[PDB]
Amino acid sequence: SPYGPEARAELSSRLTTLRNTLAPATNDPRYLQACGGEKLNRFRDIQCRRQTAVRADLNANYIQVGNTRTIACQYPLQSQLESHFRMLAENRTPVLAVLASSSEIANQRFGMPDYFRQSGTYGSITVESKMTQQVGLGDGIMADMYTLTIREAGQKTISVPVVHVTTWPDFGVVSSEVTKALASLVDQTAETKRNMYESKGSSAVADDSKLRPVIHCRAGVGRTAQLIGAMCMNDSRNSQLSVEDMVSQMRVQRNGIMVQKDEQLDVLIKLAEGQGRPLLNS
Ligand code: VO4
Repeated sequence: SPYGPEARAELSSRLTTLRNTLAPATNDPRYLQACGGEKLNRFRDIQCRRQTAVRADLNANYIQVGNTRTIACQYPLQSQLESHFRMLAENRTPVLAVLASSSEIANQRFGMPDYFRQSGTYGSITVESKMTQQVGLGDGIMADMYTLTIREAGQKTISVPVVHVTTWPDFGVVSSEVTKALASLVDQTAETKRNMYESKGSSAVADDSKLRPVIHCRAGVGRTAQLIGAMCMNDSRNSQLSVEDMVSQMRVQRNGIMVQKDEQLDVLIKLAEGQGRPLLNS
């Protein structure tokens, strides 16, 4: 009954009202507007909350779910790549989790540039990519890891760990087990990198807008939100945070579409159930 169909129908009812409420109007002041006609959002109706936006020219948002601080974004457009790399380096990114699949990146129709697996130059920024480990996550899903080295004349050179999930388990107990394994890997990768910065006395440790994990799929609202939900449930600081609370917080801080599909919410419900974590606010 706490996790039964009645409770799930009530949770879905609240979250649907919230999505409808957050739907962008034309020139909505809640949302980042493109200036001059340059494409900002990769999808028209998947917009970027202005007050938590990381950069004026990116579809990317600071997200805090309970105590867990991240950045969720869309897969950068080709025109956004230099700005994207500057965000990653400025943030001192302890891990970048890419949940777009290999076959989606390869599909040129999608306009997803292969920016973390290839070396190249983007304006004055130079990027080197070195593949490191590969970690199985269950049911044949694989994470490819990379060290992404970002160089720019007169800027501190920054190296970003990358966790690339090459295919995705859309639904089921499989998705739930794999998500939990991915959350642990991403959080472990970030802790190792953050520890390095702390051991070198980096001032970035002081700034809570910095050292955040950066997560994106294609739109940054589906697979991305399912991962962020799992990571927040892995944080020992977030006891008694409800699934309602955590999805509502994601939606107010990025857009109403966070947790896009019923199958993604149901993974989050199952993880909460395994923890005895409440679904609803009382
Ligand atoms: O690349 V996602 O369509 O599951 O926001």
